[PDB]
Amino acid sequence: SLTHASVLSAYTASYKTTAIKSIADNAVVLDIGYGKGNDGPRYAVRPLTVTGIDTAARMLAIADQNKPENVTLVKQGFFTHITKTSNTYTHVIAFNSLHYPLASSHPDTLVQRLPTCPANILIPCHHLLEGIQTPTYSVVKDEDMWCVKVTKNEFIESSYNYDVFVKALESKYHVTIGSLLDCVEKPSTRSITPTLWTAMRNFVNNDQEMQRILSGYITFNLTPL
Ligand SMILES: Nc1ncnc2c1ncn2[C@@H]1O[C@H](CSCC[C@H](N)C(=O)O)[C@@H](O)[C@H]1O
Repeated sequence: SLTHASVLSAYTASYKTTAIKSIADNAVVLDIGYGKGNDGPRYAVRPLTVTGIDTAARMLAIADQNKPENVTLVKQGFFTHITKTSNTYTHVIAFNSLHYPLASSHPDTLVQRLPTCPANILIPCHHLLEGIQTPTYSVVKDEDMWCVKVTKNEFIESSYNYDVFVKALESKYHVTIGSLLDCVEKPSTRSITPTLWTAMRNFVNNDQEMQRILSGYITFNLTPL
């Protein structure tokens, strides 16, 4: 229950819990890469109007099976969505998704095309995760591709220019940068009891490899200039 992957999953849920609670009441939210809808229950209990987008139709089909009434699912990738939509967004959420379009675009193009509104971004910084090798979490660079193994699952990802992305964000927003290591809030996830969360935070405080994993998942709290 205290594997590196389980603790990473809980800390990710902690950040998502705090970020979604922090959105201004009644915001019109764009969630980039909504996927299978893990954040559905967090949006469901808030006064928010949410549009969840994704490039993969199969992922959105799963999200539809239990989607809240305040979430609308659109099968469009970020760049195509921002062009076509009539919506005016007042908050942008992007949890572990932006590194995909950043790998195929100039980071200033992605940043300039984001709606000019507050945002929360969680993104792996591959250069800070490289070489971490634990039984349930590993990141290796194979030629030009990143192989991120999380338990018995492997994500193959392309490189993106993290350094250019951070400078692009600073040109458009007041940026507050952090990482998952900064999280203290218990995830909304009912399966993570207060006793389990206490044990996970105690493990993080005592294990440098776990700290390195959480430190490589960068958080950005953005307010437009
Ligand atoms: N260009 C793009 N625009 C929108 N979504 C994209 C994208 N490239 C990849 N994605 C999607 O981004 C998702 C990342 S997985 C994370 C899903 C969800 N945000 C969560 O935190 O649980 C995947 O579903 C993937 O299909």
